[PDB]
Amino acid sequence: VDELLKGELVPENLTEDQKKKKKEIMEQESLWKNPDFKGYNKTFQELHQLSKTFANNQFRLALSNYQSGVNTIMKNRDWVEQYRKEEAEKKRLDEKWYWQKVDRKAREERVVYREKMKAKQDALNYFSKAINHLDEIKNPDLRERPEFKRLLSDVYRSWIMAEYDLQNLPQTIPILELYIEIDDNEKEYPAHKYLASAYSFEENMIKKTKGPDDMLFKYRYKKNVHLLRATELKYGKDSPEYKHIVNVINRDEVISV
Amino acid sequence: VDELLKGELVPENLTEDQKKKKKEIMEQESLWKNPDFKGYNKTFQELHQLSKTFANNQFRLALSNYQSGVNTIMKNRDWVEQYRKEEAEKKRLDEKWYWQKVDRKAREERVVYREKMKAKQDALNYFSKAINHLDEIKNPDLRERPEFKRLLSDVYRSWIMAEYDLQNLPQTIPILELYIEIDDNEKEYPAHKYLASAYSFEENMIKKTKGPDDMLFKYRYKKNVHLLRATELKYGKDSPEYKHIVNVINRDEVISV
Repeated sequence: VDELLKGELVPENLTEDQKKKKKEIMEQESLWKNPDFKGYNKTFQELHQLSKTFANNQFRLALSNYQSGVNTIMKNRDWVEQYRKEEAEKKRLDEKWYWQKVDRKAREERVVYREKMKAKQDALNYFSKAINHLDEIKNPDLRERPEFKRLLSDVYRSWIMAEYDLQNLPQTIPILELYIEIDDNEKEYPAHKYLASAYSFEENMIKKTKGPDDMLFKYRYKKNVHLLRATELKYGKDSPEYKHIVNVINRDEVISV
Repeated sequence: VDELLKGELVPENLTEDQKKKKKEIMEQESLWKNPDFKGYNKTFQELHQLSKTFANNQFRLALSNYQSGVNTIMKNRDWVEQYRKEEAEKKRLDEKWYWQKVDRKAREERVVYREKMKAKQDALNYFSKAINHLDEIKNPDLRERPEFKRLLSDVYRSWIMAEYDLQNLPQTIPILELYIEIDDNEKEYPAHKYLASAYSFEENMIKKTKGPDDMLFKYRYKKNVHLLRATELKYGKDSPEYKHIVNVINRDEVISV
C-alpha cells in the first residue's frame, strides 16, 4: 500500500445534528461576508492552523519540496553517469602518454565531485523546507496518520543522507533520534549505522578539543549502543560479527571487575 | 561478604516522635518552596555536607572513579597481552640475522613500556579523583562503616601501586601510612615492603644532595623498621630470613656499646 498515492494528508468531505450545526454557521458567515476584514487580534484567526485544510495545504507544500529535493539527487546521478560516458567516448588526439591519462582522470573527478556537492546542498535546501512545513502541523490526530508518518520518515531519511554527504555529521544526530521514534524505524540497521559514525565524530571532537570528560563518555556510550544495535539488526545476535563487536566495545568502554 | 555489592555507603530509609518532627518540617518547607533561592551566607547550606544524601553521592562518585581507574589498568594488560600475541604471529619475511631479531624485539619492549606508563598515568588521575571525593565526607560516623573502609583501602592500594610504577616513590609514603591505620592492613607485608623501598629512596636523596643529617637518619630508621616488619609478616619471627635482616639492619644502623 502506497501512502502517498493520492497526494493528500486526510480526505475531508455524517451526523444529522452536525450537518444542521454546519448549515447555520454557513449562514452566519454569509451575513458578515467581508473579504477585506483583517482581525486585529490574531488569537482567533490562528485557530485555523488546527483545521484539516491547513494540514492538507501544509502537507502538499512539504510534499512538493520533498519531490524537488529528490529530483536534484536523481538528476545529478544521471548527469554524472552521462558525463563519464561522453568523456570516455570522445577522441583524444593529443593523448599518448600514461601520465596524461592520469591527469585527465583527475580533472574528471574534480568536475564530478564539484557537481555532487553542489547537488547535495540544493537538495538539502528543499528537504529543510519540507521539514519546516511538516513541523507546523499542530493537530496531534493528523500527526499519527500513516500518510504523515510515511512522508516524515522519507523526509528525514533523505535529509540525513544528504546532510551526511556534506560532512555535517553532528547536525544529523537530532533528526536520526526523531527518525527511530516513528513506527518500526528503530529496527532498521542503516539508521543505527549512521548514529555510530555521528556519535564517533562527536567523540573525536571532544577528545580533539580537550572537552569535558562527561561529554566524552556520553558520546562514547551512545556510539557503542547504536553500533552494537546495528550489528544485531544486520548480522543477528550471537553472530560472529556480534561477538567481534562486543570485544571491541568492551575493550573501549569502562568496566569494573 | 562484599561491602561494595550494593554500591552505597549507608542505606537511608522509626520513632513516633521523630516521624512527627519529619512531618512538620516537610510542611514548613512547602510554605517556603522557592527553587530559585540561593543562600547569600553559605554557612547554613554547607550543613548539607554532613547529610547522608551528600555522603552517599560522594561515595558513588569515588566508586565511579575507582572502577574507571581499575578498568584503565586491566584493559592495558589485555592490550599488552594481545599486542605481544599479534607481534609473534605476523610473518617476518625480511628478518634473517640474530641482531635483527634483537632489534625487532627492543622496539616491542619500547612500545609496551610506553603504553604501560600512559595507562598508569591515566589510571592515577582516576584514583586521585576518587581520593578527593572521599576526603570531603565530613561525617566521622559514616567513615567508620565497613563499606567506607572497604573502598578506602582499595582506592589507597591501587593509587599506591600505580604511583610506584611511575617511580614517584616519595609520594606513596603519606598514602601508605594512612593505609596501615585502617582495619588490620598493618599486618600486610606488601604494605611494609613498599615503605622499605620508598624510605630507601628518601635516604639516598639526602645522602646524594648532602642534606641534613637528621633527615638522613630518620629516613634510614623508618626504612629499617618497615623492612624488618615486612620480613616478619611474611617469613615469621626467628626465621632464617628474619635473622638475615637483623644482621643487615644492625650493621647499617649506628649503635653504642
